[PDB]
Amino acid sequence: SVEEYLVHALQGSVSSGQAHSLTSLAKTWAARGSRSREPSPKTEDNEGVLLTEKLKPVDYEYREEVHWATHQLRLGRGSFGEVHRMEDKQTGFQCAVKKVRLEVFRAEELMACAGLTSPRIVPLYGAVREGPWVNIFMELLEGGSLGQLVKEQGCLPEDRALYYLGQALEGLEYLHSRRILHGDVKADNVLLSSDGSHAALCDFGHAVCLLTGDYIPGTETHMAPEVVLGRSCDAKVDVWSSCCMMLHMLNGCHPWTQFFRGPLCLKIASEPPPVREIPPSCAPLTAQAIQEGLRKEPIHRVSAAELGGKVNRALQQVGGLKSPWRGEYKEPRHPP
Ligand SMILES: COc1cc(C(=O)NC2CCOCC2)ccc1Nc1nccc(-c2cnc3c(c2)[C@@](C)(CO)CN3)n1
Repeated sequence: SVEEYLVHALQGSVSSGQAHSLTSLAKTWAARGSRSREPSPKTEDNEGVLLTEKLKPVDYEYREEVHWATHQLRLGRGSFGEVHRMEDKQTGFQCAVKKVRLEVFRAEELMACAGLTSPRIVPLYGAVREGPWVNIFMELLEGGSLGQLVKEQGCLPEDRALYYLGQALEGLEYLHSRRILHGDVKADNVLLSSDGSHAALCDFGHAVCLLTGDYIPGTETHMAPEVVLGRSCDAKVDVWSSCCMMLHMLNGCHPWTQFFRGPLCLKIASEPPPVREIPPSCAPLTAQAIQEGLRKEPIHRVSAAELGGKVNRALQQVGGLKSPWRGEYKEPRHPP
């Protein structure tokens, strides 16, 4: 009766509003893309909610080509849609737009980040639907992804690795305390500011709003053992995946991939945690932090807050962030 009337009032219109309005409407989109395809009307449905004065609807409409447009080439591929730079034609403000087909759209894409006030989570500017297309609007982060920095740099020095992992665990701590599982923590889903000083989580395509059995695992190399074994999953899956991302930043390669072929699910269930992939040259507190994040039993695995403390303390132990922003190529680990 509360959500039922809110969505009835919001449907068929683009409005300026709050997170709860967008979130409520997003659930009806997730359900629509489950239904069988219908014949399209003359004028497409246009509905949704903009959360910033930077993106202004015009007579309750916000349509691509008319009110805003993408310019230049794509920022990349998210789990469920391509991402572009866009500009509101009225206000001139630029942002990022992810374009998701309705039949692959999960409301958790917006529920996980709508109205969250963390510097470690990419701000959501709103989302608008044009018939079978959901446009998700977010703050533009000029530095690109951590995943792209690792490809370009080969791998990162320990202090830079620790610094970004630290900022990611602050993000994960904020989410976990609000019963949100990210579900795809990897370097590709961390974005950097232009000076490389700020990191923020993006792409909540795999998010669940909580223990659960509905978790769609992302990248097989970053999956926690409890996921593979088809067991109950909590926030700890994100802690495991964050330490897989750490191994990736230090080594320049995903864990497992340089030692095993075929589907890795079996190997992740059967093998010891990939603690052997920890560089011998790493500081003791660094190795201890990754070891406690890569415990196979989730109950014994440290929390995002706990790993965050250890990682902050590991960064102090190596002298803090000294390494330069976009330094010289560092050769990734060779296969054996
Ligand atoms: C200038 O800004 C950006 C530049 C670049 C960039 O240089 N790309 C080059 C890299 C080399 O190949 C060609 C393209 C990337 C992101 C930017 N900013 C940005 N800002 C907000 C959100 C998002 C975003 C949201 N959800 C995402 C992603 C990104 C994915 C695709 C990131 O992997 C995954 N899901 N991204």
